[PDB]
Amino acid sequence: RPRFSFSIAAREGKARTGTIEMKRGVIRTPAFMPVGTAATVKALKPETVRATGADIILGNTYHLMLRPGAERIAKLGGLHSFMGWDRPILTDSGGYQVMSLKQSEEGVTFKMLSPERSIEIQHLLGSDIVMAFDECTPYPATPSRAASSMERSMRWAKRSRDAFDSRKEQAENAALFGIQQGSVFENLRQQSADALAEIGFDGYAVGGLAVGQGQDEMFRVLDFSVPMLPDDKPHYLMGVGKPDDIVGAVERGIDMFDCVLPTRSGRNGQAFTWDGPINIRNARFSEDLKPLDSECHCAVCQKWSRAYIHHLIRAGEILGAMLMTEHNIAFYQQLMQKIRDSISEGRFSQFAQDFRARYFA
Amino acid sequence: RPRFSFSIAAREGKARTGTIEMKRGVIRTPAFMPVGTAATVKALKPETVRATGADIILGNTYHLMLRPGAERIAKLGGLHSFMGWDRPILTDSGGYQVMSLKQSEEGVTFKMLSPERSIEIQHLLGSDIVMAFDECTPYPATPSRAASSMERSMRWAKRSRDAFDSRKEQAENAALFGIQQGSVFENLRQQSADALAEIGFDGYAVGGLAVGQGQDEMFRVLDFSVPMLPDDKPHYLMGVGKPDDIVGAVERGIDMFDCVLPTRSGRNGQAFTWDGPINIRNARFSEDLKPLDSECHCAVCQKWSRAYIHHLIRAGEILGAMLMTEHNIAFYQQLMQKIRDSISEGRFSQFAQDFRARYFA
Ligand SMILES: N#Cc1c[nH]c2nc(N)[nH]c(=O)c12
Ligand SMILES: N#Cc1c[nH]c2nc(N)[nH]c(=O)c12
Ligand SMILES: [Zn+2]
Ligand SMILES: [Zn+2]
Repeated sequence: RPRFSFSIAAREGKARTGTIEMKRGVIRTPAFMPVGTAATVKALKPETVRATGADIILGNTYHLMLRPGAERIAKLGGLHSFMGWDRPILTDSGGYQVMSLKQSEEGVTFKMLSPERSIEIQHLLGSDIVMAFDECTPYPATPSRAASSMERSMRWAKRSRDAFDSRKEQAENAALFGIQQGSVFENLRQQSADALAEIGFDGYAVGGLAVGQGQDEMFRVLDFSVPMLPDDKPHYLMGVGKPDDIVGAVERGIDMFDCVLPTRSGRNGQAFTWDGPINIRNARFSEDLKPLDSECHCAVCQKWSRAYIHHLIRAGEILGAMLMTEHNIAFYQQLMQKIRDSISEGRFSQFAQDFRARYFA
Repeated sequence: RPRFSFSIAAREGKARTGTIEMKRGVIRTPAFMPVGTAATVKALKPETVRATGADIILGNTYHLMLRPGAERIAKLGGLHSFMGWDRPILTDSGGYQVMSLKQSEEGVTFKMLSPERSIEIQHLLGSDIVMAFDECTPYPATPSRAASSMERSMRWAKRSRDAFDSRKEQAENAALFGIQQGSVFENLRQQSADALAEIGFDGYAVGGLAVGQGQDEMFRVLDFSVPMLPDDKPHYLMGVGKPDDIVGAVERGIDMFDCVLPTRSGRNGQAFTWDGPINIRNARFSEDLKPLDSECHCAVCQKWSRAYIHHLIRAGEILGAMLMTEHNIAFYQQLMQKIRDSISEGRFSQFAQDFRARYFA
């Protein structure tokens, strides 16, 4: 397998379906990446993660650097060996969680991260897809602040590019994605896309659209932002999102997603269904013998009832988190397969319409 | 398969190995039963429980009656269908956890349980091995109080026997075990055994020896107590225990065990090894690439290191509980297999000696 090869097999409108080939395996696109923050996709064994259909998972620079430490993981063989996931891993660069969980042109010191250290940590972890180190931009933001932040990010993008390229082992075996910023302003988004395309990356994320924008605003910004990115490279929407956001984003040209919604909200009692989300803690399920979802092919829906999972979550039992999380990730993966299949057949616009009508019924 | 058939295949000293055949399956003896308190063996899927080697699990009358309710579980198909375990289940009678978690000759009311309601709840749950309803006796206890408590228990044992026998579906499909009491006093233990043997049960537990007795005192009481029980029926030591207690108990004639040690202490960081217990949270494991135990054939030891599991537990990650608990239960089951195998070959006394020397090295 190549270091990196993205190939588009089919298109419909702005939507695309294909694959990313990497040394550690193939990623079908559009793709959903389960989030694993402390070297684990919470409450799931790696094998379970794979069984739901995931091709790739996301790991977090900020968290692992803190615990258990990047150097320590490298010493122990790298993130893949450490956690038991032998397939691709995308690592975020850290500056996102640092901002959420001392800021200068050099990077940031908190209770150090720079483009150079970020790129090195990701290397130490053995990441397959390295994210450029950026300055996330709060929402809302004034144009001047958004401009300033965007410009820094483009300078940090160039620094990321060069630190990556300097490490022969990393450059020959991993990929590097740049991140577009500019808040919701078309001109800043154009400038950022141009700057990133001039540096040149293996893939392009759309950053800064998961920090409080509602779906309408997010879509209108994607509407103009994604066509500015090179067409022949993957387009990654960071931190998005709900099933309906994912469908509308793919309709706008996005190829990759991550989100903590299905794991996090799964442990909180929220289960995804084709008929929309349900809160399994609700008393209406105490004697409901139906599976979480009527059509889901996951092991959880094959074996246990709503009523059982209701009891487990109300009791704060670990198995409840386990089963909720397995279902929800399986659901996300099945949505992704239906999007892929429907674009491959020229019926994705019909699929998106049908999905919505049911999901919001 | 019969309702109930216990057959002894081999003996060595007081030790016995054989099987219990029941409609839902075969139980190899000596047996370890994982404890599942709120319709779950904590942090494990039923299939995982089975993969470790468990033939039978224990469910709790007191807990399920409270949440989710006995009648509710019956409505939903019974405990087996509800939780996804289709093999035998032993249910405790409830009066143990009631005493630990309004006492009269009729039973007990708390913030009602009588022999009759206990036996009915266990029926509602669909239990395979029903425990008589007893009055557990605190340790230490004066002879007079122990005598009084024991006598009540024998009256409650007779009431249990008759409530069970009255329910044709239960009597034709389940088994009933009586529980010996009498604290640590040989005369009271003799009286209780005689009384239980006169009523007649399918199996005999040794109750009241897991409420603070140290191993020396527990063994001396087993020394005289187990030969008082009918030889051709299973002997069950309730709430025991550590690996070394289990070995010494089998050397004294016990056939069945339950304990929360491997699940509970597993989620707390304690891992069992043939070299004795380890606390995986200890800093000495932060970069230890060895499996939890050098010889363990469990999936956990096949796949992950001490260092990883160290990180997960320190981080309070659910996967840490999952893997710790799977290992510990697998360990207990492997101990049980080595006891069974060694008695079948007339080398159990050598095995017990060898186990100890290493375990306590
Ligand atoms: N909005 C937002 C995102 C959620 N992940 C993010 N990751 C970095 N590295 N940049 C970001 O803009 C975002
Ligand atoms: N000691 C003790 C036991 C731990 N489980 C117990 N179960 C009942 N039903 N009686 C008991 O004597 C005990
Ligand atoms: Zn499902
Ligand atoms: Zn093991």
